[PDB]
Amino acid sequence: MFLQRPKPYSDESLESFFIRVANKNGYGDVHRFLEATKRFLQDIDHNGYQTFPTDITRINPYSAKNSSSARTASFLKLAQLTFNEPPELLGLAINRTNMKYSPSTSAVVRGAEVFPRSLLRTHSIPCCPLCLRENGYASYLWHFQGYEYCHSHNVPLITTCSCGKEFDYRVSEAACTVSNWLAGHESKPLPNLPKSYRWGLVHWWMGIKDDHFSFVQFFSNWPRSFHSIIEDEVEFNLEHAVVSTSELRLKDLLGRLFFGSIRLPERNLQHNIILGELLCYLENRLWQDKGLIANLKMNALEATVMLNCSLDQIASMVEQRILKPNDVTDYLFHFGDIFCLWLAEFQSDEFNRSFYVSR
Amino acid sequence: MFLQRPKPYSDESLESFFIRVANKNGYGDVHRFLEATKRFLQDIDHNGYQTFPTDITRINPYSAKNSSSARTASFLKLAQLTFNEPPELLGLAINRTNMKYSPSTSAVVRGAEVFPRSLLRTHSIPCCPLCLRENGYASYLWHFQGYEYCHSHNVPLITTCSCGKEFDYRVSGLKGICCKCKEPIEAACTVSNWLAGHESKPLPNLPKSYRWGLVHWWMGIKDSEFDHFSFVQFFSNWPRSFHSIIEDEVEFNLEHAVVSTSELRLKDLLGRLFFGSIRLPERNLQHNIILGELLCYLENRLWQDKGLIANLKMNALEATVMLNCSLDQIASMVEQRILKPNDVTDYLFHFGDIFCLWLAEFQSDEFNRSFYVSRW
Repeated sequence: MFLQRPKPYSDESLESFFIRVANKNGYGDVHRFLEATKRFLQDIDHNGYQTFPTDITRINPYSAKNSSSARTASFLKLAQLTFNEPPELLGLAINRTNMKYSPSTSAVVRGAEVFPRSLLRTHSIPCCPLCLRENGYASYLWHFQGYEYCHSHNVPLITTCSCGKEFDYRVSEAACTVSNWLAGHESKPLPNLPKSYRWGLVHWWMGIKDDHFSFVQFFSNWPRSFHSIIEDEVEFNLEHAVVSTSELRLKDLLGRLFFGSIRLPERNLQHNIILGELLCYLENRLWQDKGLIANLKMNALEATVMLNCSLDQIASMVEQRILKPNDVTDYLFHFGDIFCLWLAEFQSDEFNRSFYVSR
Repeated sequence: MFLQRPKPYSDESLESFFIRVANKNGYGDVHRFLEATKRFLQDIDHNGYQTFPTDITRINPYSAKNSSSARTASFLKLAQLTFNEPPELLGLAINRTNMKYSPSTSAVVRGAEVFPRSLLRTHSIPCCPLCLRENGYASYLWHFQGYEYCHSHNVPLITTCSCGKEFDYRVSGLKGICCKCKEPIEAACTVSNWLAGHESKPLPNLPKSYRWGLVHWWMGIKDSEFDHFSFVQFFSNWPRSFHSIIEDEVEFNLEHAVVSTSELRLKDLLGRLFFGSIRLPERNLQHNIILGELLCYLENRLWQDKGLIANLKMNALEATVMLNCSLDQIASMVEQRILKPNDVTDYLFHFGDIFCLWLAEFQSDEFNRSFYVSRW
């Protein structure tokens, strides 16, 4: 009862929140208060105390297969009746979600922001002193945020940083722009897209390349780079057609570019201008030849990623004679007819047409 | 066919554009242009030559029962061939959507704005004739209910004549004068002047695609037309009188509950407050704060009165309605034990169990709960 004066500010990965309430009043590590919490959960009016963790790690609410729904309920009354002025506690929890990306990477929600994959480091991370402490470490690329040359791996003697071995993970120029971009600033050479799309497209550059100087060369010519990468890869795989010479089926014509940039992770056309510009170069040139873009072979399974269906509306659309039959697994229909009924009967307010060119 | 384009306007309706391009190309009436356009689509052999309408009120893509794909594809061919400079016509078109409104109302989309279906006028549309007399082009706000007064001249929309023959601009042309007789034709003013995007009065401001859902929410609760006087009065005492009506209605069906104080469904404890404010048009509760404060009441009032709110019984398909999932994904929650139970229709789950479930498994970047941490 009555944890005196919850102080803190934003930008924290919730692990030092228990450390900052540990350094008050005189207490060793966090095993006592962490037992006295789960003892208080074992106390009055509670049902899910058995799975609240024991160690330095695992306070994370995705570390168990099925105590995810028990950890947030544990975290519900862990702020209200144990703090004077109950602080911003909920929302700091790095949860899991139902979302994915196109390269089949697991999405993960912190409070509004999505990391590329729930794999990144989880162990043996660098750390810098004189804050309390950070939000952004235990990740791939978040190093300095203004003050540089701070890696701090502890080859010399014990207790360099003055905290008390709580978080303290230590064992015995283009990088400054991207570090300020992932921490959140103005970043004048970059088009100011939010952190769900910031980390959402770092893996999109990591997925197609299989590198901070190779990072910023794609962003120094940002109104030219995506238009140049789409025009030199469309001439690839044209002499390798499958039927006779043309009318190429699925997976062979832009099967990597189109199936790698859709819903990463949210379907907004205001910020994710990749989806609007790939729609531009593919459909500023609608009918070039007989069977070049529109007159191709498409399937209804890869059509519901744009149409937003669950294979239940197709039994009421093709029998109502909107999409003319020219069947679930065959490359039957065409790209030009499926996209146009999407524009005619499957629009939205933010996932719509009136956000790309012309501005 | 070579056509000269008129001056573009962002607030011009779709039907009036075919009328004002029939005026500058020498037509007596506008239906003669629709017959010549169908002949032009027949010559170029584009797929819309079977179902191109020669009638003015069915030129919209939602009027076609099965040829909306043939309608907008012909809109793409006319935008790039018969004009010297391509105009913006897809923003002028009115296209359907799969996103529904509460409880079962469909919706339609024009440009970057989603309109309701129950407010769509299936009858004759009124007119402000002095806008047709000075400017000559009509507005797109006349196609849907709620927009009663003009936001530019503060004058009411005149529906019919003094004799009985109503005028509509879709037939005779937009000079504004009838066919048969052919004669010259604060709260309501409040709800007029923050529809076209005007950000000046303390009535609440939304991206006005979401605002029509706020108009549609007012008609579903009151079960009448979109009232204007109490609409200003309800938002003048915002958000103080909102939570009182929430409190007086959860007191209502609990004082007059039929079964008991427990073993109840969430009907007759949240009957119309929960099922009538879900999808307007999306649950992004920073925008539609009618769900951001409803799900604020669902957070701060969980575990009082010996779990009176945490013993509301639910079935399986309410998770498909609320939490945006399917019935097959619920069976994955049972086999790998993330959801713990205690068939689709049978009532088996619990409320404090399901509220802490979607903060851990069913929270997207758009559908967050952190968006109102500074409101309560």
